[PDB]
Amino acid sequence: AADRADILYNIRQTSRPDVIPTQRDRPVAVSVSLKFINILEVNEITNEVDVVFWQQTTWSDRTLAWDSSHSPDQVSVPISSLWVPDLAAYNAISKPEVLTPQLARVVSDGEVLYMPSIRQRFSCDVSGVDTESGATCRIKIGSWTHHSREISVDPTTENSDDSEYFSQYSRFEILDVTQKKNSVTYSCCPEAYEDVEVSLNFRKKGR
Amino acid sequence: AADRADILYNIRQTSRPDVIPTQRDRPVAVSVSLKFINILEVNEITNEVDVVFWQQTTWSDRTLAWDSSHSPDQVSVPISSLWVPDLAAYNAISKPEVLTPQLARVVSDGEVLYMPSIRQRFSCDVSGVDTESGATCRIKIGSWTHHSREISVDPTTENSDDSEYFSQYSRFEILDVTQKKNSVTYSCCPEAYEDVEVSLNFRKKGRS
Amino acid sequence: AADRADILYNIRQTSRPDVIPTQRDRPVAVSVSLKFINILEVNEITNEVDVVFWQQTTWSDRTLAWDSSHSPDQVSVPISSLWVPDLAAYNAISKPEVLTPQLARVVSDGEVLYMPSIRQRFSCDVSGVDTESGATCRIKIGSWTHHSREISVDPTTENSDDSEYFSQYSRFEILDVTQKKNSVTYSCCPEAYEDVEVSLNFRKKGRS
Amino acid sequence: AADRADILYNIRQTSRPDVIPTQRDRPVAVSVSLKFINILEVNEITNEVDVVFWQQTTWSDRTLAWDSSHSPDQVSVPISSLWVPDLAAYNAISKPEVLTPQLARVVSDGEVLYMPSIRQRFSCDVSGVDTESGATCRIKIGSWTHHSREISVDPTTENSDDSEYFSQYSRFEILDVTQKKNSVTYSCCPEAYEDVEVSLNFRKKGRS
Amino acid sequence: AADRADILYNIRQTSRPDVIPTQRDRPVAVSVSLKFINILEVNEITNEVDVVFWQQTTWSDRTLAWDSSHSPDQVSVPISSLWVPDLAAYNAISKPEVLTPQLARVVSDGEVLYMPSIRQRFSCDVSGVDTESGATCRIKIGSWTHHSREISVDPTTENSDDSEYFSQYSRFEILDVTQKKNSVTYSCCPEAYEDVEVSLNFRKKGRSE
Ligand SMILES: O=[N+]([O-])/N=C1\NCCN1Cc1ccc(Cl)nc1
Ligand SMILES: O=[N+]([O-])/N=C1\NCCN1Cc1ccc(Cl)nc1
Ligand SMILES: O=[N+]([O-])/N=C1\NCCN1Cc1ccc(Cl)nc1
Ligand SMILES: O=[N+]([O-])/N=C1\NCCN1Cc1ccc(Cl)nc1
Ligand SMILES: O=[N+]([O-])/N=C1\NCCN1Cc1ccc(Cl)nc1
Repeated sequence: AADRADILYNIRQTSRPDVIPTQRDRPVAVSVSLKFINILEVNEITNEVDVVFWQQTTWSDRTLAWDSSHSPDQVSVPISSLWVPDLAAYNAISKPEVLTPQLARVVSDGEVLYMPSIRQRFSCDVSGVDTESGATCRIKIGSWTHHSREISVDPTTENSDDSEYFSQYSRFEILDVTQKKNSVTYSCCPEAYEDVEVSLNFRKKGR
Repeated sequence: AADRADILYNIRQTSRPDVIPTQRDRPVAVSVSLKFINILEVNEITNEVDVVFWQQTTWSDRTLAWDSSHSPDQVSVPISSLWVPDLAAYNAISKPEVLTPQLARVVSDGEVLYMPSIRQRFSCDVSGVDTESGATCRIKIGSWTHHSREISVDPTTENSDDSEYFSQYSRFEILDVTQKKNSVTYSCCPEAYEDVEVSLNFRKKGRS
Repeated sequence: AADRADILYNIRQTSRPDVIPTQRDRPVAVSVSLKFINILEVNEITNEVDVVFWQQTTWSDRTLAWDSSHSPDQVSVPISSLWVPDLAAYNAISKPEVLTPQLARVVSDGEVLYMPSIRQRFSCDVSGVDTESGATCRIKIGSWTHHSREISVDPTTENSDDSEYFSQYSRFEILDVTQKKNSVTYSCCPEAYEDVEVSLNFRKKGRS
Repeated sequence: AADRADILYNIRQTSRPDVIPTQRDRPVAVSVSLKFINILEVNEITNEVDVVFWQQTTWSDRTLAWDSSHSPDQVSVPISSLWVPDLAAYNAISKPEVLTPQLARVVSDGEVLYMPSIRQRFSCDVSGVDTESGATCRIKIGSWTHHSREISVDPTTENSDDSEYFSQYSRFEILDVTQKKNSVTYSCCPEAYEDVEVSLNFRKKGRS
Repeated sequence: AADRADILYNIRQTSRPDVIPTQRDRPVAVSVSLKFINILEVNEITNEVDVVFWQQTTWSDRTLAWDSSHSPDQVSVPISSLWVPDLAAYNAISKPEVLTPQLARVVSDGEVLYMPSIRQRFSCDVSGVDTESGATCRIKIGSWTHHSREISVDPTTENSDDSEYFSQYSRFEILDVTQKKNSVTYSCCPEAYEDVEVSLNFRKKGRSE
């Protein structure tokens, strides 16, 4: 028998927040998916947008696993007691603002899920935002210090209303949201850094 | 039998701020209620409001209980010493700005109460704010990671004037406030998250 | 003869920043007095105002007293090492911006003083600020979690220059200040919470 | 011999950040000098200024001294590991914004230097900023909780250009800066607090 | 056996984040380079600019070195677990805002690399921003408390592209960027402080004639 006080106590005795949980030599698989909740500010001249989205993140950590046959197989743990992917938005022009409790969910099998709601300003193409076709703002999010051999980032291609949780009170509306995978190399070093290109096709409303 | 100093020592020895106090296997019953204090900024064009309010939060944590027959049955404790529910306004567009000292009240029977004054910005229906019927802006508050099996949220029952604490110097006024309970499920997972929907009907003040 | 180091060390070893220094079962008599130093942002439309003031607070904790016949009878101690009254401005719409070092003064007889300079925004009656009688903004401050039986606030009694330290460069001027005591209760609970109501009667200085 | 690691380690073990290094009974001698870097915002209507300046502070703490014959005679230390004068700008309307690494310099003789670049807003005379005479904003800096007997402040006795490190891109320019020594006293208590009055005579650079 | 955990563990036991890694007794060589990403607000009247850039910093700390013949030769460590140059922009009017996770890259040969994306506001010459030649904003970055005998800062002047990483959606375009090493002394004290003068020449896009 075991409770939540133990599941956490154990996570503390095993988790290494500062050490990436690289199973064997295989890189840590990190899935990234953004759920656009709102579009607060847009500047058709400076090409900047202020958005609110849930940055759904999922990865795995073996050392945190535990037998949940007689205890819960999931618990909410502060991200501070857990290693977290140093994901970053390459084209963000403001520090990320986390609007929610910074708590992740850990499953008895090492599965970890973190989904904070974030408000952030980005630098992207805002042209055509006031037309029927709308504009497309691409946001590149991927690890900042871990390359392909250490961390890998893949989106979540599937069926889902790109504006399922989008505020109906926004002055904008979402037309389409596609998230593809890609890599980023630099004119210095050979190693590339996997990322996810989230393409946001939105437009201003007009009755 | 003891003093406030002792009471505090035991709490810090038994309390587990990072572990939900799920008595048995049932969810923790958290009550939420919002006492609107002020309505500062409104924008019918962007549908954003800036509101000040007290977030009456109450729940139970039996592990904190102590003998109060001959000792104080109530003490003030830093929330950082107690487990606190991970509530979040769903339509909030700014993190909550706590205006008051982050102190909770704990009773001998383990009942906990925390009522901080908060100033937050929400995204909601502001249309009609300058009309006689006013606008109805709805705010949804509930746990962020704990579903219905772990935390249950319900509004506090207490029929009183909605603008009983509402500043008479605000540019707007409260026509009515109704706090209902609801559940939000996400297309992926069968877990439902309980929340409270506080609908604030307010308008701009006029004259004649 | 004890030095300032031995004095602090003794304070640190006996003071409990999270435990109210209650003697017996009598409330801790806290003194609150505001010294308005400046008045900046003002809006008669939104009924808000930016104000800078010294929140001269004082109370006692006899457990910290020491013999100063041949030693310093006062030291500057970091408020984080001491228990400080959890006071808040009920009608404030921004958290207090403490401009000065967060240091208190502990006196050999257990007396404690804390006088931080603060800039904060308030929602009060700003109407008439541009008239001869000016405007009258009232600020309510008091304990946020401790009720009358645990804490009691009483404004310092002494006729002082209401603008003794007020900035001459401010676009405004103070007509008069009245610090009256007051009590507040809620339609939920019996216990009351004492507070101080400071009435700042100020007006905009006329160039003619 | 002893490398930097040893010196820095020794300081961290003997530093008493909350106790004033008062040699004997004579107060701690603190020297302050403001080296203006820029004038960003100025409002003659509200008498406010936003400026950037290097607040050079100098004092001694013999306890930190060491033998630097065959070792480093100066090391950089975080001001958090050391005691620091609780200086305040009596007429500031915003808390100081330290823009530079909060590191100090500790010389082997126990001399401590702390020169942080700060941006802060003040409430002073701006009238004339647009004339050939220019405006004369006066800034009072001094200890906030230590009086003459515990802490003394004196401007660095020197004669250097008042615009040496002033930005050439600023819309304004400095006519002259005088750093006079002064003191303050409050109607209640006999103690006096030593300060420094920095008078900044500046004006807007005309279109020529 | 030595995985990432150990590499980090030992780094925490032999690393003093507040003690500058002065090998022998010579000064620490810090290489500073800026990679401009975007130019936001620009006020020609007040002469101020909001810029975004990656501050590529590189130096060596031997107390961190380790054998990498049969183990990882690189890891990511929080900058708080190690020593970092106290660089500062002398003409900054706002504290640096770090947008990206604050982690450094540590190689087994003691080599340390820190490249944070920073958003900072500066006071410089903005005149001519809306002209063909454009404006030239100079940003001075160097150590704040370590003089030339303790820290030497030299830019990594390598034949690269200046607007290589600059956002294409910015209202401005980079005409040229030059990073010249320099020193700053004061009419009070003998010590000289090394720095890097980064001159950014830019102008508004889409002008006429
Ligand atoms: O499954 N979901 O879509 N969940 C979800 N969307 C918004 C909030 N939320 C609950 C949740 C679930 C797990 C974690 Cl780590 N955080 C939050
Ligand atoms: O409405 N109330 O019941 N109480 C209340 N409103 C403002 C201050 N206050 C007292 C109080 C009591 C307990 C706690 Cl944890 N916080 C606040
Ligand atoms: O009015 N006073 O008596 N004192 C006073 N006003 C502003 C600063 N000051 C000195 C002081 C005295 C005591 C404490 Cl705890 N802090 C500061
Ligand atoms: O003497 N100075 O003017 N020094 C100086 N001006 C700008 C930077 N700098 C170096 C310095 C040296 C020592 C300390 Cl504690 N702080 C800063
Ligand atoms: O330009 N680069 O060489 N590298 C680079 N640009 C953006 C991210 N990145 C990789 C990186 C590598 C090492 C560190 Cl400490 N930070 C970042």
